Amino acid sequence: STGSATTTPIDSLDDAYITPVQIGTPAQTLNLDFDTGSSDLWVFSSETTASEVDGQTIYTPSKSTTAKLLSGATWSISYGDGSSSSGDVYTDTVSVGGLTVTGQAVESAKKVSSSFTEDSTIDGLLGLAFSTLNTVSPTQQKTFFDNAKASLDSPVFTADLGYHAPGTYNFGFIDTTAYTGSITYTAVSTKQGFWEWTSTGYAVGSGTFKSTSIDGIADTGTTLLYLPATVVSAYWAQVSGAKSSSSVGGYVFPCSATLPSFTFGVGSARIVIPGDYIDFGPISTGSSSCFGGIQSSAGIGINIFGDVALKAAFVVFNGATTPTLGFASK
Repeated sequence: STGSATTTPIDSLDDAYITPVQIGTPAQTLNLDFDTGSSDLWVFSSETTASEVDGQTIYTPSKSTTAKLLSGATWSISYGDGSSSSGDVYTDTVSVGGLTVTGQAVESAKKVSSSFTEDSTIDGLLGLAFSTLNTVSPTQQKTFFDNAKASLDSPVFTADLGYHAPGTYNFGFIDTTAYTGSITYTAVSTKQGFWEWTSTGYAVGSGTFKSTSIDGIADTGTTLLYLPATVVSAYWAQVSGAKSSSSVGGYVFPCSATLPSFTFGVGSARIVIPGDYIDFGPISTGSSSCFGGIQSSAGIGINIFGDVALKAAFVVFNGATTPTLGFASK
């Protein structure tokens, strides 16, 4: 089997991407944030504290003839940005872009933190990291990908995120019309539960490539590109007026600037992030100070190849017995 679903930016800045997901019988369609940095499929629901729901579409398990309470199961998750959610668990039928999993753990939110409430466009998350990170207790649950794996034509999914435009998540096949040149594959460590790999280095604009190992994760659920402070300083030094602002919480730059590109290495290959991808607009409405799309990972404890990086490539998440990552230009 295969599946193919369009993923759409939630706003003009590509702050995140939502993908429609069918849950239950008859189908209830919710727009979920596909997150290769976590491993829980959770949704706003009829159980979510009413004051914490503000415009989201909810899953109502009592209206699904295929929903079953997973007795005794609870979940609770905290994300890198400090957001969180928790609740109980159902199993139900879940379909993505024509690909159907029966008995998928659907984690029903009883509580969500303010950042989730305040984002009316995201109805929940669909985790695509390794199932070892799944938070369901006392019986850990499998991701949608993990559950679908055996049935897929090939045990892979691909992320093709757009810049200021829709893109595609495919399951079970590689669309050879979706990228240019060849796909370069690189090793993955699953030891932290992430799609963790090592970039071979970087360049700033038309500058010479610096060969240096950068360990990090491929994370579709993170907006920006988070890299070591040395690398990030080297980038923003090429932007007149750019500075790191403690008060804003990162590098800012004059909105009148033309940003240079940023290249990262995948083995011997090179992915080029155009300068415009690194512009996340005024820090506050009407400001002439703009927020940068490349930020320091210092104090995160890991480097994160988030959407800013991933949207510059066609990315293969290879879930073979030894997982790997593939990157192509597009």
